[PDB]
Amino acid sequence: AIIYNPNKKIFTLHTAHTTYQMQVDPLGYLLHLYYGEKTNSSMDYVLTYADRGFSGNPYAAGMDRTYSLDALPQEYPSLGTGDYRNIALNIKNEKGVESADLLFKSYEIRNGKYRLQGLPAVWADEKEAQTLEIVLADENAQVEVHLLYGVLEENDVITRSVRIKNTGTGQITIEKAAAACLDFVQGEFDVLRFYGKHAMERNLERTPLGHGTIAFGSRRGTSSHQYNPAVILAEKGTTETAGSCYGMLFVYSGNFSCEAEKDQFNQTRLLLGLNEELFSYPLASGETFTVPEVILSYSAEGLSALSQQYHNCIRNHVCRSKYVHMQRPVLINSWEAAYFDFTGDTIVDLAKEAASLGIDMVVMDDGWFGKRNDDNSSLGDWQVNETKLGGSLAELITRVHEQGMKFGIWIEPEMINEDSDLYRAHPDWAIRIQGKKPVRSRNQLLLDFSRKEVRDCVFDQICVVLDQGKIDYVKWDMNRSMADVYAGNLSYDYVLGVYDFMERLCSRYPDLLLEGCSGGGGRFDAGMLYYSPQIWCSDNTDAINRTRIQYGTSFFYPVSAMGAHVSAVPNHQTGRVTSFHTRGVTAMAGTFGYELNPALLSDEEKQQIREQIKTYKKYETLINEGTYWRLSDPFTDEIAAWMSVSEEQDHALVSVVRLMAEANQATVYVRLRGLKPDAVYLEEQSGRQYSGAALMHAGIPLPPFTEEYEAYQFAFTEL
Amino acid sequence: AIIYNPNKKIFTLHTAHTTYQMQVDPLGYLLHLYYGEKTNSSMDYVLTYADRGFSGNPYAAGMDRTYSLDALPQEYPSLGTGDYRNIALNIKNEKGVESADLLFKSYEIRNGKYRLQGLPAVWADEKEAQTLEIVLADENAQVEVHLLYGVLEENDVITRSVRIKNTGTGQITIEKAAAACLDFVQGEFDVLRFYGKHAMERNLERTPLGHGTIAFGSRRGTSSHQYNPAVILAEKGTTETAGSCYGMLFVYSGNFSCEAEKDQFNQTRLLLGLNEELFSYPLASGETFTVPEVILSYSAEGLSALSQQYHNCIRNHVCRSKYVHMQRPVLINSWEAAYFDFTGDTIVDLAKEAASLGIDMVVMDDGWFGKRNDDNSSLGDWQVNETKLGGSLAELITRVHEQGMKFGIWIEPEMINEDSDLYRAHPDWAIRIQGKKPVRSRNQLLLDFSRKEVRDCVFDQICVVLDQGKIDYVKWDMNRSMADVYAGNLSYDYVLGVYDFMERLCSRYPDLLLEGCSGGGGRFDAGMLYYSPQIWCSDNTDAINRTRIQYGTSFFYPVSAMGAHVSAVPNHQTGRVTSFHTRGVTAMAGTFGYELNPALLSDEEKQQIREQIKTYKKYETLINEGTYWRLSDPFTDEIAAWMSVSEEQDHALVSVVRLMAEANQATVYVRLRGLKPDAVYLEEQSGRQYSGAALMHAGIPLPPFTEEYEAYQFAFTEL
Ligand SMILES: [Mg+2]
Ligand SMILES: [Mg+2]
Ligand SMILES: [Mg+2]
Ligand SMILES: [Mg+2]
Repeated sequence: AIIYNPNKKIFTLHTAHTTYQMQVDPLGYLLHLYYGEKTNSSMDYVLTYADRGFSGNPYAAGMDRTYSLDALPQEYPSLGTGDYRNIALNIKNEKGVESADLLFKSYEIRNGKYRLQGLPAVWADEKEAQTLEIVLADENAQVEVHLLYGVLEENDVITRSVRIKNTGTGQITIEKAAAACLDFVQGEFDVLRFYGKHAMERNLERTPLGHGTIAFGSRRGTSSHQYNPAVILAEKGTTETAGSCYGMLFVYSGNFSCEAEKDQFNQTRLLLGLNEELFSYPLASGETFTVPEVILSYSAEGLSALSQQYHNCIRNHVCRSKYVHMQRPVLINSWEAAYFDFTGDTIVDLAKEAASLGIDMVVMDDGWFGKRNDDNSSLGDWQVNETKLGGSLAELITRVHEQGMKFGIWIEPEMINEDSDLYRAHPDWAIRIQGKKPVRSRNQLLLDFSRKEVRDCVFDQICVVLDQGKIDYVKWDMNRSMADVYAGNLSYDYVLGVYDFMERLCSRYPDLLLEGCSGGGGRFDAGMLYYSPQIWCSDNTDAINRTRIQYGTSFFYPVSAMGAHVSAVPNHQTGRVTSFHTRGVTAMAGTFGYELNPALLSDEEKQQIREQIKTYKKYETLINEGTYWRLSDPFTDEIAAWMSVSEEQDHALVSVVRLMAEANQATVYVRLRGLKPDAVYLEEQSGRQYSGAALMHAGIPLPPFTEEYEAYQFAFTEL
Repeated sequence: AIIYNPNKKIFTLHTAHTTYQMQVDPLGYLLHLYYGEKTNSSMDYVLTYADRGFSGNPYAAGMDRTYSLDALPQEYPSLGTGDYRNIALNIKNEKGVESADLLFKSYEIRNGKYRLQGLPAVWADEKEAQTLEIVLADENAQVEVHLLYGVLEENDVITRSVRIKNTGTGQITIEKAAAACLDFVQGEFDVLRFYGKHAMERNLERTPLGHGTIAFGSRRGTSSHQYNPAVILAEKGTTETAGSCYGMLFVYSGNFSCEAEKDQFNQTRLLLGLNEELFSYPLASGETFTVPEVILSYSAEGLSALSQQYHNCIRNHVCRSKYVHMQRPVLINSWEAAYFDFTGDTIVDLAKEAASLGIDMVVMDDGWFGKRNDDNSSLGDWQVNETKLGGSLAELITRVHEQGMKFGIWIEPEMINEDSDLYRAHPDWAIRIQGKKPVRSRNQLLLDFSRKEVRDCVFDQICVVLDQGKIDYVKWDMNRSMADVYAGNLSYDYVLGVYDFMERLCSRYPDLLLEGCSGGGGRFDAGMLYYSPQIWCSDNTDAINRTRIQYGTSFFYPVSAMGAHVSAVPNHQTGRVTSFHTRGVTAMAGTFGYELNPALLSDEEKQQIREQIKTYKKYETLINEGTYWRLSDPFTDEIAAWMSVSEEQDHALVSVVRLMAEANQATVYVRLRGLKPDAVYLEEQSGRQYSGAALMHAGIPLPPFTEEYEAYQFAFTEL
């Protein structure tokens, strides 16, 4: 629900269980009053006013020294109000002046959910959602700012976006543009963020917010491996199952900045949006710029509920793929299995092997195009290497189909190698600075996807390939960060170009399952999930590391979105050995699939694959649609444990991987969550019956281990 | 409810919201299965068995090395089972052997609540409570142990006691006897205990339970200032408003020991009961010994609910005084007002002064008997000093009644000074060791209250005094710890004697309001609250320190039980100055009352007294009967804040004392608890209206302070 009280100039946004409230003050400033548990009260009483030294006053406040935007909580604070905190907006006007001082002009409440020009965004129908659009302006800056709030009641989600219009005659530049700001007049908080590196993404870091700023972001041209564009502000003491917490999630696959600051008056400001670095975005007279969307959510009852709200929002209101509500083929991917050393014949052998085990699809990964026999050439040359494939791609697809198998293929359309026909023809199509030798990464360069001519060339090549046969799946990879950034519009316009290509591809091939990828989870974001129902979660396929990566990824993203494959051991990234069973349990927390040559496996491991596939298919709907619960913290605990629970709470699958081993082992219990306390549940394998209360308070004792890194799955059915 | 399953030999105790379960195993041992959230399951599945090195086996386990009482969870573990953890019971038999190895014999379930011979205990009617009595025995020790469990469903309380019988022919000694043991097979816990000193009792100490034992107790002959006989075992992460926590509270005013231990297998054992030090209790053939009661409780939703369960249990099922459900006279006490320097005339002047302010009662404190003109003589000589009083006590009482005032008096019956007629006549009546000069404390000695002849002499003297007129109130003090303990039965039998005297006194004078005291809160325990509806909380009457003392005291004990008086400044114990208003707000969290000479006050402070009394009387029922909530932690926070809420949640009184002051003050909010989220509440003084949700999530901003240690009271009424 969205309500306006014209007398108090208060806007209230209600979800099923939350309330967000803002007010236009007598000077025209849009103040933030409240976000938290549902209330019908007017929360303007929380505002207080004192003469605070060096916190100065708008001219319009006259002699009232107690009114300062350096103290008051705001919806969209800006550089140019006298506020000295981190700010959401900085405009450099047509005379070089950095100032924006925004006053209320008008509003509209609309049924349904706004869409964003050229960008992914949350979507919903006119019954499920409402939109508030508030117009603010600064007549000296000659800017008009449209704040967009999307309210999805059942999901307990409030989205925010911004459109900025130049209303003057000369060009302005947008120098900083956040999508969302939360100002808290009180509270002690921790900041949860998800940091990592290539092949070890999204480790949880949780620290108290001390005085000053905790900040993180990306200027890599991508959302990044290093810091995901996501933040949780948890009230001190909040746990998985109790206490207030707030999320912001950026629906965006490019650069970003997140800032959380505890100020001089013990107030907290949380910002998320575009990075101000390499962002000086020109806006001509009368033109509008759109800031990508942030999904906000609040939980009064801990982190697990907050995550569940995000999972549901992403599955049902971000992902547009038909595969959200369909079985997804269990695939085998050629990359760890063969790297570049394959032929058409060895792809068909992989299909034969995989077919005999119950695998549904073979994915021919990197190495099939140009003269790509290593990673030093051929990106941009998306012509099938028929020498290597021993014939045409059409013939290969048919040979695979004849083994009863679907076919998928890898592409990397944003990239070019110096050693390519494309680069020899068009060296100026690479992102570079004139006169400067560019950074190389994986011995390749980015194509300038801000340029239509560049995108069109590559799009046409990819269409020729995809039109050769029935290709049910594409893995779209992206294997380096952007450098040599030549202008202040490039980072943003590059990503517009990526999304344009992706939209064109998905529209042309609406039955295609598109798996996003960027050296693993280098663009693991809701922007990509708008197009792809799954993203390769990490290049690290070590089961033990995957417990951490998948744990961290679950704070915002649904299990269904996490690409996860059983791979060979010793693991190619770590050298560690894990049992085949443990690899299977860990990879079932995601898409499932395989990425190895099954011909090298023992007959016992081949039979495990057969049984694994049967297990995953049996539980696929539960894993993908069920309510997810983290049952342990793999950074600190003896086990990595999680579970999925059906909507009716009549079925649950519990997964456990042991992380630590000593002699004379203590008994370890796994405590379940999300069941009906008074219901009786049958554990399938053992045939024992337990109340939900018992399972949640005492849990179940794990069988004693006899080897390292042992794993377990337990299924429960309500009687 | 109490249930027996004969086939599984499982006993289940259900309260409204909790379940406690135990089992007799195939060898006859009484194992503890579960205590926590309500469940109908059989929790015996939580038991596990492994061959654990050096954890040995009863002979009766035969060749099964996996069965050990050094590992298994037990209701009442003992020295002599092969268990090496802290234990609940140690018996030294008629041959000198320390061993007790207890096996199940029989049980009974009874409606109603058991009583204890010569001891205070929880009481209830046959509809409100049930009792389980389990009989265990050791035929070699020749001991029979009766475990008593009392179940009070509505209160979510389970009580435990023990009766130990010598079934052999020779004398045994009881060397350790706990009342309660909780064994946890899993969980990470913190231990909350309440430590202090004279004039600074019951500071909260909360630490994680590391491997090893956290222990505390008293061998002072008293429950003590230093460590209260109370413990909370909180699951890691438990807060005031969420998470599992367990209480044990000893209904006993003598020696005790509490031990919490995290063992070699990451299990936790919590014990509370009698101290094993100075405890070697002889039991002749056929005789029974009773261990004092422990009140257990569990909360799944944080510490505040746990405390509320205790408050209700104590008010409605421990305290027997009629004053639990009646207005209590607002009193003025002569001690800080005059110390020993008073006459009958100055007591009547105090009555006159107090009457003009709306005070109901004058309490003549220490100094009225023998030649007690200081604390160096006369304890034991309970004859009125008619020289000092300028006449008889009967005449003094009448003179006070003529001023419209009730009368109260102080006694200290357990004590004797060497300089007394009683000591000159009966020096052997003091507790002492033959041939040894005794410890002196406050230049006095304990009388041996284990001796009937001693008690009878003093009881008769006190009766003569109380029979002189209408004395509505007695403050029974006790101003030193027990030393020179001459035998192993003395600590226990002394306290039996105290309770016998107290029972006789209360039975003879059933309309008397008896306030317990022991240099303040030196016996602030549920044993005393059985007889007294209030206990002088501390000799420290400094308002700022009282915020901490009262906070700590509230973890187990109701506000109504806390004696609290407005006293003069600079404070007599600290030298600190506080405003009269702040003293008033702090002392209203308790009995209220005054302890100063009002003749020395300004007319403005006299008028404050008039208004304070009107305020306390207006809110007396709410403060005493309402649900109590700690709203801040005075050890860490900017404020000491608390509130009381009516049962219907239609009325609340919020109290705040500021603790910290700096320039350019930040706005401090007090967040309320325990209201109805959707209800609308009117704040009385301001006339502003708020939803419960608003008040609990955002709270209310405190008015800015202009002086140090400022206090506030806010009243809310549901519209
Ligand atoms: Mg910039
Ligand atoms: Mg920055
Ligand atoms: Mg002993
Ligand atoms: Mg001890």
